[PDB]
Amino acid sequence: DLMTALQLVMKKSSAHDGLVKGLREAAKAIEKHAAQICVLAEDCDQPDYVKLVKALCAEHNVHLVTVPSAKTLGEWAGLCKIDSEGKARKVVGCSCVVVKDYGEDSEGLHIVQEYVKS
RNA sequence: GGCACCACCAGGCGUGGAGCCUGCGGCUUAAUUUGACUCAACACGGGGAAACUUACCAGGUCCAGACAUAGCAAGGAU
Ligand SMILES: [K+]
Ligand SMILES: [K+]
Ligand SMILES: [Mg+2]
Ligand SMILES: [Mg+2]
Ligand SMILES: [Mg+2]
Ligand SMILES: [Mg+2]
Repeated sequence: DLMTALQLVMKKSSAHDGLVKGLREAAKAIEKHAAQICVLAEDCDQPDYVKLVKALCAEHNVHLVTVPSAKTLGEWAGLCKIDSEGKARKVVGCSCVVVKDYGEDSEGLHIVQEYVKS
């Protein structure tokens, strides 16, 4: 009902557009004062990656959600083809999905917004 | 046996001779793009081309290769 189940709000955000995926863009999505959430994937090897993104998110004030399995981070962020119902997706691995603008369908967003508050 | 000035007769104006214009052949050319050769090809392609036309020659670009499949890929395909 929270955290993991809140991939749906980001489904709606991807539908309505607003997922600024990837670090190169993540940063830009931040400094452009348009970042709202910043799911991350601890699977990333390069420590400077996580240090730098946390530094940028600390510079502004938006949010940081951690989630494991960067492959699943690619899955949630649309970094894949829907394929069949079983979804044999050749998934691309993501490590930052800035929800610039954010899906405006609300719902779980409010609940994750609570987790966002804390 | 007929018919017809795209035949002749009686003629008129001509062309064929000259200069030039233009089309065709040939030659030359990097290419001198090419179709058409008795009437029924040859100022014909409505073709009087500076560029475009343009099909030719010498070069330079670009993809305006949908779609399907498989890969590469947000630590970036492009
Ligand atoms: K004459
Ligand atoms: K003629
Ligand atoms: Mg006569
Ligand atoms: Mg003459
Ligand atoms: Mg020309
Ligand atoms: Mg030319």
